[PDB]
Amino acid sequence: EKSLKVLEALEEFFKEWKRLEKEGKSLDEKLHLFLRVGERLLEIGDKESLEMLIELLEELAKEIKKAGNEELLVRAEAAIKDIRKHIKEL
Amino acid sequence: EKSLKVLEALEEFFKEWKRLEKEGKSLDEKLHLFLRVGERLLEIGDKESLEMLIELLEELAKEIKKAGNEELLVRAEAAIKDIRKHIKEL
Ligand SMILES: [Zn+2]
Ligand SMILES: [Zn+2]
Repeated sequence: EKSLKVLEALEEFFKEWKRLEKEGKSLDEKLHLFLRVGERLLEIGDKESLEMLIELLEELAKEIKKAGNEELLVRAEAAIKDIRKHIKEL
Repeated sequence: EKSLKVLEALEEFFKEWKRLEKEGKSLDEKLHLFLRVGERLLEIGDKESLEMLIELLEELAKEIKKAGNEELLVRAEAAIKDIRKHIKEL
């Protein structure tokens, strides 16, 4: 049933990511989506779903750094580091 | 049905906060619980349930400041600022 929970979380993430991408709905909404899905998958406790989340969060971090938002970058980097440490300890 | 989702989120928050206060857990599990509940309440559409979370997160940040962790206080402060801005815009 853990696999079913991971599948539901990933389906929600995919649908929300697709809807956000075919729009212009700011970087903050995308970061909130990533953080929500990351916390859900951390309460589930499965790897191989947090590593792709980490890679996509690095993509978002690059996008934010190329822009002019210095307060969103610190939250993105803190989330990335925390998820990396949790993956290492998981 | 919005109120029912808010009630479910608050029920999960209360139960897990009771658990984490009972079994002497780390200061990171509490922050992860707060972030999870805050993101869920931000996603629905609720205020007047996000100000109590702001109060409790301010108390948790006060606890973190006098603990000895500096890379954990930045995440809490960033979350407080983002939730406060979203409350203002909501
Ligand atoms: Zn953590
Ligand atoms: Zn935000």
